[PDB]
Amino acid sequence: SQIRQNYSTEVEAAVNRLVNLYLRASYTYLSLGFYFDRDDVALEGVCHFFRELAEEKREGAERLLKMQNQRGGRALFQDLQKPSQDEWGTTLDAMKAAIVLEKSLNQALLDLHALGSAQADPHLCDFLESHFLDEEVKLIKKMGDHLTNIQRLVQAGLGEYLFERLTL
Amino acid sequence: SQIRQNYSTEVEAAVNRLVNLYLRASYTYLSLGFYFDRDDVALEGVCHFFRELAEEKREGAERLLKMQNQRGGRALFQDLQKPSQDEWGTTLDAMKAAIVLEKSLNQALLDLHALGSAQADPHLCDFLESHFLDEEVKLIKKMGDHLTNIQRLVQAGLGEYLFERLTL
Amino acid sequence: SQIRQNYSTEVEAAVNRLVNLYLRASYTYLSLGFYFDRDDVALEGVCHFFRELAEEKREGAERLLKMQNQRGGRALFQDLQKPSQDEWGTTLDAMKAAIVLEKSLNQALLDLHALGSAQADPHLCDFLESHFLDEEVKLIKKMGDHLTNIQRLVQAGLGEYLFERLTL
Amino acid sequence: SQIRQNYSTEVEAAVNRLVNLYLRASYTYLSLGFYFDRDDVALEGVCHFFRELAEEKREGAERLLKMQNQRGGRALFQDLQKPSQDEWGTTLDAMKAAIVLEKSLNQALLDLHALGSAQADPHLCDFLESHFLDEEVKLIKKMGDHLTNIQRLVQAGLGEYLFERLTL
Amino acid sequence: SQIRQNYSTEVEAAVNRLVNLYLRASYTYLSLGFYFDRDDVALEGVCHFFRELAEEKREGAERLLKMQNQRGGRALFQDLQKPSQDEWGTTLDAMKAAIVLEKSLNQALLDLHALGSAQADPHLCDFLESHFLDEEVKLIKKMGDHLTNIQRLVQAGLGEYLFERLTL
Ligand SMILES: Cc1cccc(C)c1O
Ligand SMILES: Cc1cccc(C)c1O
Ligand SMILES: Cc1cccc(C)c1O
Repeated sequence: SQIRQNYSTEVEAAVNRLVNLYLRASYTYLSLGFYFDRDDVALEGVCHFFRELAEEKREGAERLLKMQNQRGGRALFQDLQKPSQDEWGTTLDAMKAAIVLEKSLNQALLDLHALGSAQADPHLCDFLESHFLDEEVKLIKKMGDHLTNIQRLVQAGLGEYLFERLTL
Repeated sequence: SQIRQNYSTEVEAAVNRLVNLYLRASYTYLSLGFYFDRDDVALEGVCHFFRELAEEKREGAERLLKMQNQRGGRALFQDLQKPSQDEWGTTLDAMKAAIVLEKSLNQALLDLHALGSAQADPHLCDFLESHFLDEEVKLIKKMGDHLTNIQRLVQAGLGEYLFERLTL
Repeated sequence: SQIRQNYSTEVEAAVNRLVNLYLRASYTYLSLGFYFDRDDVALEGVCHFFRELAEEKREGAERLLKMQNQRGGRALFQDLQKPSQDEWGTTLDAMKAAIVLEKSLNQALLDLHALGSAQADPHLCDFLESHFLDEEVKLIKKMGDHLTNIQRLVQAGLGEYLFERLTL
Repeated sequence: SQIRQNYSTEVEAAVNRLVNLYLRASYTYLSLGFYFDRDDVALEGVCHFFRELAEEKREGAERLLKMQNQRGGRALFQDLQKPSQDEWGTTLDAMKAAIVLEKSLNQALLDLHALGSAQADPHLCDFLESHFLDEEVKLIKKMGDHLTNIQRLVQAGLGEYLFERLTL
Repeated sequence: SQIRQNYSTEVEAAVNRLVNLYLRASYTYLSLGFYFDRDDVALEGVCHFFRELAEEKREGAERLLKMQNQRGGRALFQDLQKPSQDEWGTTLDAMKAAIVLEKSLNQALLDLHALGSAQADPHLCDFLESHFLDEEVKLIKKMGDHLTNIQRLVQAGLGEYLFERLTL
């Protein structure tokens, strides 16, 4: 690329993999959202929480793709694997699975940052710090707070209703 | 009728029967509403939910009557049978009875649509699709969601109070 | 499902397949969009045209998923296959590939409509007519108009620039 | 300096050199701008593009000088070498020379960042990341996009006119 | 002091001690607040309640310091002892500890008032009456009300959630 400067092939590849991970996370949250919209589950606040996350994760992938082009890297897409479950159980099960998912994304961001540092690519490092690392820490804190409240509430049915009504 | 065109006697009769079914559904919801306004039941959100449905069902009947005249059919009214119960039990019992009622109305709409298709009466078919079929599907989904939440809540007294306060 | 009425397993399955097709179309347009954002392609109007389509196709998938739940069907997700190309050539090549893609989606909608009619499922039929069939016809007309203008313009470089500047 | 803390003489010197490079880049863009304002060149959008860059590069130098003082370093100025050309040829030639210039500035920023990291000077590192590195990547992407469009357009005279009229 | 009038050394010393007690109370509430912000505690209304009290107690200390200077006394600061606990248990435990703390501050205010009366220092007496005594009585009443509601609620987990959601 005429513009490409200080952008390693290793980082270019890792950014494409991270795009895949973000899109897959978006897909998982799409599945979570619509599961809570089932007439036999029917927790609308929970559905909204996960649909909003689907949107955030898609947006993250697009920001990565924009950056890939800004640096003169080449976007390469792979299949998006279907989410790991078809039914997501209780709000508690779902929030546990969400925190597992976010910790995996966070670890991928930290791995990519370490790669960037090793490659002396400060634009990449700052990009991740400025748009992704703090967002992940904030989101994981919120999920952890939600998990704690869900657990203190679970008369499990009543607790699930009240969390959806009064927190979400 | 000077205006009557492509409007079969079979559809004309079925529309009059459907008017009766809608008015009877309105009457049933009127009874449901005032039952929840009893001082010994006293669930105002539930009363409001059913009174609003009484109004929607009356409006549906009037839309059918307007259409009957637009097509040159002749409105014929029959007795409105009193609702099937004098007392409606718990919110859960009432929501189950509501969903039974709406599924019967939906089935009548689907039967009338099939009749219309068989009679090659596309204005009738579109009329039902445009004003009734989606409204019924949306309403049945909402009732199903409500039933699920009511069931998860039932300390049955506390659950009935909380559903009325926080959902309705 | 407590709410499920007149909703065949065949339609339920076909709706899940159509969701997959819409999401895959969204993914393809995401790839098309970012290809035109490459510094060595650099046709921003073209990038915007396809990114807007990625959004429309995602929205279509979500509308289908909402409907699946409204009817008491169960959303089931499959892998999203990566787009058919990694690089999309000229605007002309890309618009040809877009029209191929939209005609395939349109044909799937028409197949699902025929299935719905065969199953006497008028809510499904109306749903597709009301939210998808006319949108596809309008979009295919616009793409065809664009293809014609692109072809009349191709001094191919100058023509590609002018179409992007003055049409898109 | 009473305030100086963790600020190496090596970084202090490199910041003064970078100030010189930014001012020289401003001067080069001043020359580019006025060349495109010649009555026998007369591409006003091109003139405006480079005059705006002259301003951005001056501003960058002033931000560096402000930082030098904030850290207790001492600004030292050297001669500003005249730009490398007196006449800049076509818009294409000029945009190529601009991208060469920006890549040299970017490399100097990356060298200074590496120096900062080696000297464990995180304020310097963040300063460059926050005000300079992303601005350079964005600008180089825009120039690369412009170069691609210019190249696709070059009936070279007509292409140069159209790029100036419709892009700049 | 040129301005000092009717201001005993005993009151001057007692005001400095009360400043210390108010700052220590602020510190204790800072600790309480951040404990309820832990991801494994996660009661945000409780966190906010105590952080607001940290602010009120700091403000009280500053008002005392302002008064010390207005009277020509000399502010003298001592170490601020760390709060008595590192973890504060349940909301109930925390509210009990808060009421213990406020009763100790109230008693110190009453002791200082008695000292003022004994020293015939009416400005001091009025100062405490006008800015501190009624505020303490109001705050202790509110805490007592909160304690009663917390106790009536403790399904202890559900009760703690509901108090935080609906009272705080
Ligand atoms: C709301 C309502 C209920 C029963 C019968 C009639 C005519 C009506 O308007
Ligand atoms: C989940 C998903 C996959 C591909 C493209 C988009 C826009 C999307 O939301
Ligand atoms: C809010 C607070 C707590 C402890 C110590 C100080 C000085 C303070 O302002």
